[PDB]
Amino acid sequence: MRMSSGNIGVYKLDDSRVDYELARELYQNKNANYKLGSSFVRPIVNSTTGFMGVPHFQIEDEEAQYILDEFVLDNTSKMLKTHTDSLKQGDCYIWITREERENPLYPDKKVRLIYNFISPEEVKEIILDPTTKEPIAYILESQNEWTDLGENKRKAKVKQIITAESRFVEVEGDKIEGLEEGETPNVWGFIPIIHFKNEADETLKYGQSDIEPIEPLLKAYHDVMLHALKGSKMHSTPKLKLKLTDVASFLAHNFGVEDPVKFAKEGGKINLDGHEILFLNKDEEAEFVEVKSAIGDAKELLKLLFYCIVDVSETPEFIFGVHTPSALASVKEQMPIMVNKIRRKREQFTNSWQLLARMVLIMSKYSSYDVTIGWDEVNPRDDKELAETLEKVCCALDKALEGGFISEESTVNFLAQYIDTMSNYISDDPEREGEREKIIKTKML
Amino acid sequence: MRMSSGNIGVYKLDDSRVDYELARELYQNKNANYKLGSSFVRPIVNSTTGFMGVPHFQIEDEEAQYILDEFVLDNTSKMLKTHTDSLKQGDCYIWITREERENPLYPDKKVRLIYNFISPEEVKEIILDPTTKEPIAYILESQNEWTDLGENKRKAKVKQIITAESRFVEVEGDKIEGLEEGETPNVWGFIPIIHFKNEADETLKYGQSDIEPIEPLLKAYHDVMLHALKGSKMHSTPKLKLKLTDVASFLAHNFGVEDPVKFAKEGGKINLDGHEILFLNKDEEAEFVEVKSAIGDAKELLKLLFYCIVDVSETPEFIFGVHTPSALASVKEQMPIMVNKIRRKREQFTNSWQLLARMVLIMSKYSSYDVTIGWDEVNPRDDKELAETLEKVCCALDKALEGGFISEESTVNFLAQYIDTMSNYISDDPEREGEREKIIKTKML
Amino acid sequence: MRMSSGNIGVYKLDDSRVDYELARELYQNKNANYKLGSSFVRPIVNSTTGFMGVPHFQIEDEEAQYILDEFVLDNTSKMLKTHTDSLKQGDCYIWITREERENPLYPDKKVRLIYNFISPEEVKEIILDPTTKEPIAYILESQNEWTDLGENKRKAKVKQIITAESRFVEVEGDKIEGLEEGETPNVWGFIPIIHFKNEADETLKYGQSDIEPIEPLLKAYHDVMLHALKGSKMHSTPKLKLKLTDVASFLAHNFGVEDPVKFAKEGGKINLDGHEILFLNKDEEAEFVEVKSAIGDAKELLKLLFYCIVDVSETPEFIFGVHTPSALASVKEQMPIMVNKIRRKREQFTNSWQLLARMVLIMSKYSSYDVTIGWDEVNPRDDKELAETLEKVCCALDKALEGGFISEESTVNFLAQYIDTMSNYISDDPEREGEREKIIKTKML
Repeated sequence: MRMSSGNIGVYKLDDSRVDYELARELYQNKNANYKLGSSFVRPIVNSTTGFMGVPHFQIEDEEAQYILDEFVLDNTSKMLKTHTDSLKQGDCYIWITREERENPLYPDKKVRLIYNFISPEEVKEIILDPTTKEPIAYILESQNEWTDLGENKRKAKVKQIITAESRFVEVEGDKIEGLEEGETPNVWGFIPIIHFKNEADETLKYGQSDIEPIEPLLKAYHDVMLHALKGSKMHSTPKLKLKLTDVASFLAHNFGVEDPVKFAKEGGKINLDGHEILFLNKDEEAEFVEVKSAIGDAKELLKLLFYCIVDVSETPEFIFGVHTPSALASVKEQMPIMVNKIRRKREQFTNSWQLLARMVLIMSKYSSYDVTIGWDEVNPRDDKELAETLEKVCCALDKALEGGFISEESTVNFLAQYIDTMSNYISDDPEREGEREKIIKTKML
Repeated sequence: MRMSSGNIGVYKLDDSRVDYELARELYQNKNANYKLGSSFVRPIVNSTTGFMGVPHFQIEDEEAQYILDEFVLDNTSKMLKTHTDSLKQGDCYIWITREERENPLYPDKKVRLIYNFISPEEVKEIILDPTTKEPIAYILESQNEWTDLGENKRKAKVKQIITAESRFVEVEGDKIEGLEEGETPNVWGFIPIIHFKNEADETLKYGQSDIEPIEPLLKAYHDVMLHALKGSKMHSTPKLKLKLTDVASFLAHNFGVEDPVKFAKEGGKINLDGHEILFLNKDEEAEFVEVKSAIGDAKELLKLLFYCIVDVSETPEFIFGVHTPSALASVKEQMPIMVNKIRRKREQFTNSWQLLARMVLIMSKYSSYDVTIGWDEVNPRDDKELAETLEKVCCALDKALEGGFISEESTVNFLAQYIDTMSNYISDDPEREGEREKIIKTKML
Repeated sequence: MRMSSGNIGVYKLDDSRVDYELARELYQNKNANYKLGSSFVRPIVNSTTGFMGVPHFQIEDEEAQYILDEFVLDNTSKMLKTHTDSLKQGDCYIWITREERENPLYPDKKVRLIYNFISPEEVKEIILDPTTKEPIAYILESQNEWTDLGENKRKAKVKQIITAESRFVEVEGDKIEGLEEGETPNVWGFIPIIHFKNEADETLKYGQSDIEPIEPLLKAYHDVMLHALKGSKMHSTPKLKLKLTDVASFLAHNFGVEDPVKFAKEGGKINLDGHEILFLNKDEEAEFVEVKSAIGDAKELLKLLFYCIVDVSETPEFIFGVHTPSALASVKEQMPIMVNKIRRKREQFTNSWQLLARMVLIMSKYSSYDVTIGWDEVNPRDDKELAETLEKVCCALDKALEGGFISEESTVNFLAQYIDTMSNYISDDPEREGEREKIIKTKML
């Protein structure tokens, strides 16, 4: 809508959070007020997070790339889980810690970068630089209830403030050996936490869940379905009427209900085999009192709300093909819609992944610290087509030799693209196979 | 309609703003009066912004191209977010700032060009040169509420006037460490803010959201859906009538409702398991009071309004294919319509992107400062077809040699086009992969 | 939904377990309250676990690879069972033990690594290091009833505490010959148990079954189906009414029912052959009391709940194609959806499988201990296409020789990929055939 320019309030950065426990309940169909409605939450988030792969960290520096692919081999599953958490809760917080602890289970890995999650409820607040809006400190708070290695219970409410300069930790309860109370210095002058903000907005401090736009539609869908189910249970099965001359005599003779008022008050239930025959007097009657449709129109409302839901999430329509079996004829035809949605969604997190790559590189000199990110194929390109392009270009090359020597550069670039597209396996997340094949080839030589 | 030439008012540049809070509410389905109606807001904006990629800044100067692609690698996500904000709110303001601050997180990147957004509510007014209508100053006003690195709450209503000559900032509230009050000179004699005007018009000072044309249709759709839902809830389930001879005695015997009037006042509710059998006297009757259709005709109205909505947005119809599953047969057949829409939409912002490219080049000698903009493929070209064209031209060339040596120039031009279309990855936004491949090839040499 | 930042509770790691007995009951359709509803539990879990294969443990070291593939040959079935148990119960616990015991059944295999399952009910609790959340001890408790090699019955409630440094076991009941009570040292300083956490979450101590999101839908489906069946049995068959002038005389003449009241008390049942002819007086009437549809609308509700169930499980729709026979036209068209689901699901367990590979390597010097994991093809690649790509690359190579010698490295990489994809058999789980073929070739030489 339009309005006069001089009748607008002052900007303020909203800090309202997503109801994280409610979001996890809806993702698990646990909330009592969305049990029927929240069915659609799982397929939307799962399809969106599964189609978008994990970042393929690329950098020209050899050692930086080796560190990056080691880290990817360590934490690809956790990166995918980070995508899923950002999609579901709207904001997932990631913390990297350097561990020098020596245990027998890792004889060779003396130094390990632990990819640690932080639940969004743990972070009570984040302190931002007002001019840059960069987070300068994190307010973490958690009640660690745990049992001693014997049979003794331990409760410990730990709060800790992490800053770029130092980390401050205190505990209110039973002692925990792992945590050393008070300030401890930060080995680097940056905060080791990375904020993954889903659907980030310049007017919102935090992210926001993909369940939020669909949530009222889920509520309406749940209400319609529950009312429909109650109406069906009440009235779907037909109700037999008998216009008996004397109800009490009939009840006493047939069903042995000597005292019908007590039978009703007690809640007694007549038993019938189903095979019945009615011998009635001239005046009595027997009919079925039944409904054309107990539901009425609720299926049409549910279809409308389903269309609204799949529109709101802009989920491509083969995901919900049970409602519309026509969509199953060609998923490949609808693949561009998925590709578009994944294009839009990946850019939200690619900056955070760049920051994480830069941080892990810093925490382990290098000529560069800016990491470009590749991605998995949403709909794969045929290797046969790529090889056809390669052969066709190469045969096109070696003719009209006045072009220059850049033909070799372009050819090796296309060869690198082909090798990258062939090494990575499409139905396996990430590019663990590329690094593994490279390492095995290096060993065999 | 027609009108006589002498009965027209005088032109006045309208300055009404888009109701930005309402726009963000509709895009998130939050407004109470558009909950059901605003389901279509997300798919329209999301599809439109996703299909249109990010500008591909091209320029003949080597250093300018390097600076441009470095900045693209930095802020491609923010460029796409700028597109989304312009489509949603109708106007998103972009501010570039040069940060010399040294921090450990950027050891090699000492100097940074921060791509800072400004919420459209923050800019209270823009001062325009009346003869050129070029913005000569921005009136920025923002309430920055924040908390101390300890516990203290902080509130600060900072407003600042940015001009080509200098920047002025003053704060009414708690001190903010990053901001120096008073005038500060502008290192360059132009305003570092860029205005992205969605659907710009000669008679409008600001842009206008794509939600504005559809908004009344959203209101009508919401009203129809809500009234339909209420009618269904009231009357979809059938109502059982019992024409009893004595209602009070029946209630007392069956449901134990001694005082039925008080049972009505209290809101009591009879319980039925669903399996009921009716024993009635000769005179009494039982029937179901049922509706042919509680909705009536509202689905037809919803279809008409949906057609109006998709027509107004000129959205290609595979986006809303759940309503029309036949559209899913061939998205490729409808792709020219998306190509048309994106062709129309990109030109709105391409001049602003040219200005931004010029500005970032100026803020970091070059032989040229006019940057041309490429774009992502709306529907990609098949690389096999491009290779076929290349080989076919090459074999066509080297014969009938009277043409001249310009064949070599055309051949290298076609080779450059092929390298550009092959290096760029279709389902990854922007051209980060092209620059990354170029840099990796240069490093490998 | 939204909430203010200051009105959120404190994080607490929930420790609720999946009702494992109920989970196994639903998976076997045994629970009385889910008999009709739980029909969908088996196909979901079975399809999901069958499509995801078993990990293909890959590593550069020759000795490590030999140990890994020997163990795979030993326990591929148990690995698949681990996947199934994790999917069904939400958590299955795996314990590796080294058995030196000599028996005639294994003459050559003196040393064995027993892949021992632990039921999730046996582990009463797991002790976690609070700072790392790494499990530091397991509380195993199990009642072991057994009979003597003669006749005697033997009951024994054994519980045992496993830790990184040692194992403790005590038995309350009859002596078990195999178990030495008291502490026994741990040959390695890590806990030999591995936890497979299905659908792991940062806020949950344990995993969570795939039946949990669908379970209330199963309950509703069961209720609707059962009520429909009861209504049909009561009222599907028509009830013959006879408006006789004197019912008692009619019964006495026709059916010889002298005392109809006692005939009602006794539960007697008239017998009719079906071929009847009615001779009635002028005033008497005979009709059938028949329902239009005893089910009413319950099929529509069942369709809606089935759509909700398959949506919640995100199961590709060919699995339930009896409900939607159109889906059977092209399973290959829907295969990308299965590929997506398996891509998402494999990453949940791949880190645990990496840990297991590392552990078995440690329990039997090696240059590396980080094992990368391949996987079975969800939809296989056509070997003809792979051979076409190989030949096309090879013919493309050996031309334009300025590229370098890296073409040979890429060629042998592609040859290794082809050998891997050809040696492995698609419809046989795992890669036993690859190792068997390698060993047979080595023997033949």
